[PDB]
Amino acid sequence: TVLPFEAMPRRPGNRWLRLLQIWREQGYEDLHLEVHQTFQELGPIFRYDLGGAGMVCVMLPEDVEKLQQVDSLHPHRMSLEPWVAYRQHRGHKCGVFLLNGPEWRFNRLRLNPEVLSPNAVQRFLPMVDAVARDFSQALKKKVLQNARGSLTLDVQPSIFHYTIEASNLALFGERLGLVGHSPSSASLNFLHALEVMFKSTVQLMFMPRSLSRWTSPKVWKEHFEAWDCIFQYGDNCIQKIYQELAFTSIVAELLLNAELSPDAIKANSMELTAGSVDTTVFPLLMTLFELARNPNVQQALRQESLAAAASISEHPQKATTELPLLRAALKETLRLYPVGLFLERVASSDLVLQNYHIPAGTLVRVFLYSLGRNPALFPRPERYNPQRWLDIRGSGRNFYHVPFGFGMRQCLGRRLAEAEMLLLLHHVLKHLQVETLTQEDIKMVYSFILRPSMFPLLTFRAI
Ligand code: HEM
Ligand SMILES: N#Cc1ccc([C@@H]2CCCc3cncn32)cc1
Repeated sequence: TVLPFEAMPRRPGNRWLRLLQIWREQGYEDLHLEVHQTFQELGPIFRYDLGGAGMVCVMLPEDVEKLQQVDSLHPHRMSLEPWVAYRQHRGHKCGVFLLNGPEWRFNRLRLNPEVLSPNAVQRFLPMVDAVARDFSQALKKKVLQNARGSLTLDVQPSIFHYTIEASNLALFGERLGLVGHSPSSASLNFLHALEVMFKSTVQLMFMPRSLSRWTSPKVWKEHFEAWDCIFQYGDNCIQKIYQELAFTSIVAELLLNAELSPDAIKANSMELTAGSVDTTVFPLLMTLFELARNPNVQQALRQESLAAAASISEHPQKATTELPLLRAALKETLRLYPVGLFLERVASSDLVLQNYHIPAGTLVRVFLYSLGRNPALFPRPERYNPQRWLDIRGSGRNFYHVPFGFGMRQCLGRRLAEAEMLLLLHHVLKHLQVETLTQEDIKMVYSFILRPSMFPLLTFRAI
């Protein structure tokens, strides 16, 4: 009863013209919408032919489960060519984000204890809480410096600085000063290189290195120069940490472990640094936006955080356990606005998705934008209702929330990202109320990650 792979519904359109249409623009900003529309038309599975190959698109938790069942010991995710190109050119190692096969697993097993283990989280969470406190106090100060105790501003830069500040402190044990009003020029240079590296990544990742090296030599120059600044900052930090180990951070533990070479430690530390760029910031912004649009949800989160403020202050780690509604609020935000638009696996072995045979080597992509909007799973999917997550009780409900991926290749920074998001929202919601003038949905664009095209100004008010 299993249908052949070739009988799978195909998305209409010309696979070759569409690829040229992508190169015409160095982007595919409406990917989430165009895929979402196709699901509505053809069902929960279809093939998207693009150029010489394509992708099988799915959106159901049961498909995620079947994908994790055929996860080999080395789950295969396509490497990001422009990033790999820089490593080979300069002679750097590739980290877990870019690696595949045995070398990935070798690196992964020697990183999990220092990045994901409960002991690791116990270590750096008080560090993140400190940075979150600085942000909230600085913001609360600006609000009260105002005439009416109310401030309207663009919070994306400051929140983005927070995520970089907190992550860099956990990774290298150094404060960049980005939450302060006057950071050093070195810190600003580093931050600019990160932004340029991400920008140039989008410009290059949609065509082969063979071609893009002709059509855009200056983009590659910007990309490698940005990476040079990043790896230069990483070399300095790792060297400094190493010297001081002969007389507290994630890299220090990795150096003490001595399981990975200094080059491998650096490679993974740069991909962890890159991992906090244009990721954690956006769920934070979209949560604030939705809390401004749903005052009752915001007030419920404030009562929760105010009730647990004392214990959290004594033990910051309690923010990850004693704030269940805030955790649900993050699930609801990521349900509607997943950072990673899709999860990607190259089928290591044959499998069956939606009664269709999937040959080994097929590129399968789970589109979370469509997964989270399935009404049969999230009734009234357009509604921002964090309470739904305390009530879900399906047998396979652990696959309803996979914004960080699944299996052994799941986001290595998940615990760090969750800590950063929870601690910031907790400390902000304690003393401040967020409001928005516009109540309409804002547009998202797919540019490597899913982000708002133009996040609006928000108004903060003291209680
Ligand atoms: C809301 C925030 C974030 C989301 C939604 C997110 C999402 C993801 C997803 C979907 C993957 C692919 C997992 C898979 O293929 O199964 C991934 C991988 C990864 N993420 Fe994140 N990420 C976030 C933040 C971060 C942060 C802050 C860091 C580092 C400080 C980070 C580091 C990594 C790394 C190193 C990998 C590669 C893991 C591997 O391939 O073994 N991420 N992330
Ligand atoms: N598949 C996939 C996939 C898509 C985007 C991302 C993003 C972007 C690159 C670095 C990063 C760290 N954490 C999340 N990300 C990660 C994975």
